[PDB]
Amino acid sequence: GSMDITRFKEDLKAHLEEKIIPFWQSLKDDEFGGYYGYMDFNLNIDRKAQKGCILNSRILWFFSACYNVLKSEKCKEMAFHAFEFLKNKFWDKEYEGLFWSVSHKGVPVDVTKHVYVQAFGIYGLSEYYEASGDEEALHMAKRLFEILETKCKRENGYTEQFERNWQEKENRFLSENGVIASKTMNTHLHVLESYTNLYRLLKLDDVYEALEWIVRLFVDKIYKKGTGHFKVFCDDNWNELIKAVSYGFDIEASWLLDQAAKYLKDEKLKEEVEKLALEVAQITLKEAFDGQSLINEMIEDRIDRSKIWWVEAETVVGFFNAYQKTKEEKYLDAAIKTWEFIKEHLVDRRKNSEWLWKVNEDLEAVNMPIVEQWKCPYHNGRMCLEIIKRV
Ligand SMILES: O=C[C@@H](O)[C@@H](O)[C@H](O)[C@H](O)CO
Ligand SMILES: OC[C@H]1O[C@@H](O)[C@@H](O)[C@@H](O)[C@@H]1O
Repeated sequence: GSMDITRFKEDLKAHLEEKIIPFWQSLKDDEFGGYYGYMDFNLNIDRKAQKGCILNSRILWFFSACYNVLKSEKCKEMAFHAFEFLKNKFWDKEYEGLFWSVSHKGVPVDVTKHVYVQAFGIYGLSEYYEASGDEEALHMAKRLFEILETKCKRENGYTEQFERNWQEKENRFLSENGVIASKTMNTHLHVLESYTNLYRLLKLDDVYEALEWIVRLFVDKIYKKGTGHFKVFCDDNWNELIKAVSYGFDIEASWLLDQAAKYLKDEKLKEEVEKLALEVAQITLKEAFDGQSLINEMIEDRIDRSKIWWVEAETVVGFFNAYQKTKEEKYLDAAIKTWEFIKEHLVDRRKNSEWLWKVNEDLEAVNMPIVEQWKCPYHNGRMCLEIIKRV
């Protein structure tokens, strides 16, 4: 820590409190429950938009973590509102687990069960349990864990997509050329993340074993040894469908794996994981940090130098984490300058807005929604919360 790091945290706390929190408070749907599901680039909310379960759970996580860190009573009420919509509309009373999507009124639109959705449910419900003490939220998280472990897990990871009644299906995520990816970095990273939070709160043996198991899967199958990159979209045997590098996923997995490593009881694996996380952060700085911000991805030989909101948020956390473990100032410098880029190019200058989805290579804003099933307060809100907690 120093004077720059302290002012850094203060700046992120003010941004979260004066920009992020009140923006997402304005998305609260008091007519039907939950949160409005879409806001276009011109800041027009579509109150009738379908509501994604992942978005609701990320909002639940965000407001819960805000209460847990800042003790804001309004944030706890905002989390309650999202918990109520999860409980009443996304949770399947008959077969259990969480639907994929519902209408703005809460009518089930896509009742299939995806591990990606269940994991985010565990993440938000456990966070909300810490904030509220609600035993029903704790029950749902535990049941989601047992379902994942007893119905969805396989020898080499999770089957990712299921019918409503948990009969397995082929996956819904597709490679760039339309081949089904039976194994995705996406799903398994958020299983890891949700299990870390669950174990941190519960400290249960069964949960520890599943956490260690998923950490090992990342070390043994998903990580591309010696490259600093993880596989993104795979067949059922963790063979890449395409040579693809997501620098955003790399740097996020870097600090998430580092985080889980703190709980590991096998000291060899723990040293392994901490070395992996730093190898990834080192490669990421060298290959994807342009001196200003992080580029997006490389698909085969095509580089996308767009600046995506969640990539830069995770870059700030990942590089700050790398700085904390090494004390090498190149990482701290990179994290702060990425924050300075976000402030100048991704924080919307129009009133009553939040963060732009992306700017292109030429730093031009691109027409993309401000709120969508995949654009949430989770990444950028967690960026602020992490720095607040770490400094
Ligand atoms: O398609 C993109 C998303 O499903 C995620 O892959 C992405 O990393 C962020 O989570 C955006 O929400
Ligand atoms: O690769 C296809 C296979 O991938 C698995 O993970 C499951 O989704 C199976 O239902 C499917 O047959």
